Amino acid sequence: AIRVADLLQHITQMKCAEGYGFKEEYESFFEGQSAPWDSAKKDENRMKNRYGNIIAYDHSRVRLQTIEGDTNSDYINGNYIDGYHRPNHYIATQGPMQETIYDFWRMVWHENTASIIMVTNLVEVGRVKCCKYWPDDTEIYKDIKVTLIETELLAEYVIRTFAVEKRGVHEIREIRQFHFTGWPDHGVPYHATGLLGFVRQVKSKSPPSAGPLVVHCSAGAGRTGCFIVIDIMLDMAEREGVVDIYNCVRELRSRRVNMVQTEEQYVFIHDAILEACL
Repeated sequence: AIRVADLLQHITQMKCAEGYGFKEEYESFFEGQSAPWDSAKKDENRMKNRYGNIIAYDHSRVRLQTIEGDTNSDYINGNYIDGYHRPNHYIATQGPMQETIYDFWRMVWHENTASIIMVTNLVEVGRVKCCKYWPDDTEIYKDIKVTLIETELLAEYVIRTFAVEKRGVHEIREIRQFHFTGWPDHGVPYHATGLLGFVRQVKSKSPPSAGPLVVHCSAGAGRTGCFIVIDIMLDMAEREGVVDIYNCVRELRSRRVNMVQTEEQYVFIHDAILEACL
């Protein structure tokens, strides 16, 4: 643990010798499958996984209500992750695929999620990273109707507000998608400033009474892990004057494969929390 006051010295020493401290620390994490994922690797679930190597662990996967007469329809490539002092405060997932747009929305509904965090652009370096799973006006995904109700554009992100409805349920829920568009085509942001501003918008706007925050990038590990770690750590820093980033990542990794996918992402988390604390 690092007192937020020794944070700069800590980060600085870790950067010495081209970041030997960080390089070695990051290498201490376990890369790859560290737990069973029998359901994720089922052939019948193969088309629900974006990246075959970034799939959902059994012990923490988010289960779906089996769609009547459909075995295996209880799977979504997503995992629960604890918040500062809130169990299962987040769901780390992959960017929906056309085949999984419905599974995504029904999960959002069933989990009573109010905020969707998207930290990837639709196409990067020529590659499609996530399908457009939301409508520009309105769209009915089987029994879930989604209506775009507002769009707010800011420097490095856009906030899309939706009026979401389920058939036969006399209710209209406001669900906001916080789309961070400021993450570079390569590497990590040059200034953590924008993502920090994005985090506070999510924290401030998110109803303390709703279900877990659904976070996703493309695979649902790197930038998803960055947002989540930064979010939890600001909570700890606030309530304790201490940050424990290493153990936070280690813990997220027990929940889902390779959270915080690169060492550069790992160092960025430190820069962001340091800036926030300064």
